[PDB]
Amino acid sequence: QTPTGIYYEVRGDTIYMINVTSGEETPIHLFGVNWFGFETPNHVVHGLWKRNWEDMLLQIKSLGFNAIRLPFCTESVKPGTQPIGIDYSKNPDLRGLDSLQIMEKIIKKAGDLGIFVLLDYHRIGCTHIEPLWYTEDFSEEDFINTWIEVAKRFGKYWNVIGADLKNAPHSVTSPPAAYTDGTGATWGMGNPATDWNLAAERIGKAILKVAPHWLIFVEGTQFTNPKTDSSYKWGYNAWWGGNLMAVKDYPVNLPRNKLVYSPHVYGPDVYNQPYFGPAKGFPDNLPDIWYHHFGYVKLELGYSVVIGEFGGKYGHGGDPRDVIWQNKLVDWMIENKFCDFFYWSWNPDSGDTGGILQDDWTTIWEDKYNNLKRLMD
Ligand SMILES: OC[C@H]1O[C@@H](O[C@H]2[C@H](O)[C@@H](O)[C@H](O[C@H]3[C@H](O)[C@@H](O)[C@H](O[C@H]4[C@H](O)[C@@H](O)[C@H](O)O[C@@H]4CO)O[C@@H]3CO)O[C@@H]2CO)[C@H](O)[C@@H](O)[C@@H]1O
Repeated sequence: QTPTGIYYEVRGDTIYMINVTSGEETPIHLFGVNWFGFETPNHVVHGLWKRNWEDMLLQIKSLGFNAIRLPFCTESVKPGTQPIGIDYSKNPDLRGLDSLQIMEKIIKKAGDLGIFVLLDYHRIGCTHIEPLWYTEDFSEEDFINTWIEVAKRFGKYWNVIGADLKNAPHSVTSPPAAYTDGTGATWGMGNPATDWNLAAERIGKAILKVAPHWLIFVEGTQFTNPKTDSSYKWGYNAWWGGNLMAVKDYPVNLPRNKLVYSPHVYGPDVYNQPYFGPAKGFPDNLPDIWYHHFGYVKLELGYSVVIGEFGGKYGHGGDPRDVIWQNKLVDWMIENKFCDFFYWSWNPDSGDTGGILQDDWTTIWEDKYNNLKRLMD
């Protein structure tokens, strides 16, 4: 049942932490941030050139977050990979430690602060997000074996809630072709080699044999099947990791009490979506978009839905409509009780979204955070 004494599960659409010994069951909310970098060529969370890593965790906790999503790539989780770009005068206790050991230090420290950690297999290599959970050089069995090894090691950390199986499944070509061409993820198409709903079952079973106490977070795709995507006017305009419209007819075949649907959703700073034009109904059009793409999965079907990524520059050097977009989304999440989330990102160095921290890696965008804060209250 569990190597830690803690078992995570979903009841209703709420995530529970169970102390299996005492029998105590606590419902948890995930007020989370993404702290990225283990999936990049640095092979470490970013900003350790400007900050101490512990100081960073303390500051995250001081802002009322109690959860971190930790993106990783294959390399960062194999021993002996060496981190690049760390100021060791600021980080003495990180000297002579590899990308895996830092990852472990960060999680144990987070746990010390009651912070939950979601492990995210973000990239297969360490440069970009592939549309599928395999490449020419890295097979699905290789991907599954990496997850098995991640799960054997990090399953011993009480505060690790589970596995975001693959960051942002998506297409690298357009429909109708994208559905049959074998280069991008699908859902409900039929082909188990591209259909993310079927691959998430395989990879998830594999993880649950070794970390039975974990949760399996399954993102949306970008396109699913033409019948599903055609069912809604904005069916062809979902985010990578964002399209959960096929959950109703093609549910992932996994234990309901272990599964979390985890959509990405973004504003005009990531992509100039047609429904972001006031002409196409922005911003009042947004509740119904979100509903159709992923909101109905919780609100109609009652599964647990955790928004794994959302964010934007909040009018700081980007599209000013992002302020309206972030306000409207928080309003909607509060009204509809989506209280579990990971903001993208803690890091200021996300080129299209910036982060909670400003470019100085020290100070927060007060207004962006203030708006986010309403969800924590
Ligand atoms: O990892 C560090 C890296 O992160 C970047 O932040 C990305 C996230 O890593 C990622 O999970 C997510 O990816 C975006 C992606 O960057 C966009 O190109 C893509 O745009 C899609 C859109 O989704 C579709 O609807 C549209 O049809 O096609 C476009 C592509 O043309 O959207 C996905 C998410 O849906 O979100 C983060 C923000 O982009 C930082 O930007 C980078 O600087 C960091 O190095």
